[PDB]
Amino acid sequence: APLPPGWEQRVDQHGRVYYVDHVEKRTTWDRPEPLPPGWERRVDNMGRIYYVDHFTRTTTWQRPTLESVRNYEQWQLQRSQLQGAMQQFNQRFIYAYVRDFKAKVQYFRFWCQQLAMPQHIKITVTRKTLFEDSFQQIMSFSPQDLRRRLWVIFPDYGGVAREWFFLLSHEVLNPMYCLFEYADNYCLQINPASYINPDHLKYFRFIGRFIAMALFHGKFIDTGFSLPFYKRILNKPVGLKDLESIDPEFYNSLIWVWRLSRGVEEQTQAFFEGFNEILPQQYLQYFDAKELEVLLCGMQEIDLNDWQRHAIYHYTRTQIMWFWQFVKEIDNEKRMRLLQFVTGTCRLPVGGFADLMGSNGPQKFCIEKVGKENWLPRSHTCFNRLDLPPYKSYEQLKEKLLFAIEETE
Repeated sequence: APLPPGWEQRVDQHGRVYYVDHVEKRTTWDRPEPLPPGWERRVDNMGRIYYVDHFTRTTTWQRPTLESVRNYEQWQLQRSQLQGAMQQFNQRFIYAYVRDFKAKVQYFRFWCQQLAMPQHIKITVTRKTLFEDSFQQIMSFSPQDLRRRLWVIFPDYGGVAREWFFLLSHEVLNPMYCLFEYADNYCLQINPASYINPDHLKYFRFIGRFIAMALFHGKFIDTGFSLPFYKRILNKPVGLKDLESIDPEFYNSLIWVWRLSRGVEEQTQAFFEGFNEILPQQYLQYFDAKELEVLLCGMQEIDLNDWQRHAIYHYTRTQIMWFWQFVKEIDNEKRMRLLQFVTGTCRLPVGGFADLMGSNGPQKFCIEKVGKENWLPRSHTCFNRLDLPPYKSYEQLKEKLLFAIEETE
């Protein structure tokens, strides 16, 4: 198997084979893995080493391997699936029960309007190079300017901006940028190795701007951020329980008796510089993390028939009819809330409740009996599992469940 360009094979005075990298100026005993087809190592203007695929014309600072390429392709599939679900995306909507999301959203709309600057700015991007053009444009403008009316052009403004947010929110996860990773492909995280990208911080600032701009301009994105991510936006405690939402194996190990902030400090700081210069996170604090997710992602009608068709159970379809009564009685927003409580998110797979995914593969919606009646319902979102205590009255199950999903304590 031939050595990549720039490499040489030599033998030392002891007979041991070794390898010289004439480009990086390195020596090593370990034969470098060949690059995958279509990939070429290049040197930029400032002398930095990057890699280019001569079929996608993509580039990366991460030396492409079998794993990195596999991640990239998984992302290609993902991106295409979402993009293909665009029509459904454009149908997403926004606008004792002591939580009033509607009123919060109206207050927030008003707040944005009072900050909105007189029209407008032009953002010029192509579909083929959406990410890079967007980065150059968005970083070229002032925060003030980015609070003006957006005129996005691909060589009615609202639908093209809407589309722009859709598409970019997909592009942002492109593993080639080295910015994000998965804890599975279930839980999105900042990649601790983002450093291999010499410009990672500028890109996180760009993404911060991006997300804040979606919020400010009332546009949905189509990215599967974790609940702790939203919590972090709102300066809310990231506790042990959050670890179950992220890495259930790690949470199990811990539960045998701040690793979700350790590792990505710089990235998170850059992200918030970008975010907070557009829309300071502190003025988002009347929202809770689930509300914030709904605000960024949109609401959707849930198919109750699909939901019921694809649910599994120490109980059966014969106190569960109470649960489904509860689902049918509550409004769209509270169904979104219940969905968040159980699965961790208000976003549904394009295929539906059958295509539901968990922290170690597909895991269908699951309700199981556990606890006493004083017990609040519990959830294990990494397993889409609802811990439903044996309640004796429908009014009690509805009170308890409401109380649970509303997160009253």
